[PDB]
Amino acid sequence: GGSNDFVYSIWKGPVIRAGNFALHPEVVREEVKDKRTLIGYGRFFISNPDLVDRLEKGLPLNKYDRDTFYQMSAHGYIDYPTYEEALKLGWGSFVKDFKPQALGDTNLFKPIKIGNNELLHRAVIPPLTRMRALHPGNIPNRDWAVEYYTQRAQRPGTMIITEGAFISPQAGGYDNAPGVWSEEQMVEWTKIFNAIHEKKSFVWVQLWVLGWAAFPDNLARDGLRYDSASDNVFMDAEQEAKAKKANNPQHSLTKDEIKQYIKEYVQAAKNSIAAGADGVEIHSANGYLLNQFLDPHSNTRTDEYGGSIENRARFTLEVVDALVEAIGHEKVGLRLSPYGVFNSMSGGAETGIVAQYAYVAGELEKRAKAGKRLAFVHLVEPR
Ligand SMILES: Cc1cc2nc3c(=O)[nH]c(=O)nc-3n(C[C@H](O)[C@H](O)[C@H](O)COP(=O)(O)O)c2cc1C
Repeated sequence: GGSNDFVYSIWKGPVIRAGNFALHPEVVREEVKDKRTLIGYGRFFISNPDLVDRLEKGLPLNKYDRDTFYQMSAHGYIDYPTYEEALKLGWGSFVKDFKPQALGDTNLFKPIKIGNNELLHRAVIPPLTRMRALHPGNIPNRDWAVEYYTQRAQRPGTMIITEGAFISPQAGGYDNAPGVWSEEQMVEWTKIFNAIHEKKSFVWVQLWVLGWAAFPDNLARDGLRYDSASDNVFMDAEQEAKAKKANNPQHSLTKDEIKQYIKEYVQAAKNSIAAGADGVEIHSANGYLLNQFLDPHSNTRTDEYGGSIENRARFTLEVVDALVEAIGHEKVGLRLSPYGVFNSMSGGAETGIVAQYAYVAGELEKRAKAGKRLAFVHLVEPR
């Protein structure tokens, strides 16, 4: 329990903050007074393709339908209306008791350069897993994905971060999330990136590795390991049961296996940039594999990759450095969730949690002062 504000005392570059901001313009108005703060809006970008217009002008917001967040359907994906469309449908309904503020007069609508991209405003689409990829193959949805991203790219100069995308088969384990390792995948991503660019917006691929959050039975079917930092602490009882039934026990990664993941991160980043992406974001949050190394609950290792703040941060920072070298610091961002407890991370109950994340922020600032500043740090807010 606590605040992410500590990061601003350490890292001096752009910071994207996400969590419960759409219904709190009064909070946003204060936050964007800081000249390097951007705001990610998740659930309300799902439900409002023209969210940026509505934020600028202080318009009512479309309610979101959580039941279709992960359903294999166009409904709840590409059929939420723009405000003028909604008025034609007689919707004038919208979110209840919400008092909108026109935020057009604030830094939210001031231009900012992120990486190589000239953003025209600071409302960012954060990564949103929608589970509409095709199985087998983890292929971006050929029916609706281009339309979905095109709708949400509609305001010129919008930064879009894609839903988490698996860097390899071993990195995955959900059948209906997309990957970025194969040619059939990249054929569809190219179409998505083209459409976003045709709308004068920008796109960054979130690179995803599941670790203990993967489904051990899916991995077992595909001849893959069930991976984490350690082999003596498990995500939850269901996952423990699944691993036992699939005869696929959680496996503590060897140093060579870590190296192989780094190789796959580099290849996935290269694939993304080749297909037209503006950059990549490393998912080191929400209790996935990198987070499993950062967190002392999940990381009980006694080698170079656990047992101290520096050791726990080593995998995340190795991935950062490998990507910076491969594609350039201006095309790399990093996502963190210091207070998260999702997927059995520790959050603020771990007294050393701020130190762990302060260390990572400090190492990023150190690299920046030496000439290699990441495009951004993206923080999950405990809101
Ligand atoms: C349906 C859904 C899918 C999400 N998928 C991802 C994801 O793939 N990667 C990630 O880092 N965060 C993901 N998040 C977290 C969001 O990026 C973001 O932090 C959150 O939506 C912000 O809170 P808000 O919905 O109140 O704006 C997801 C959130 C939701 C609701």
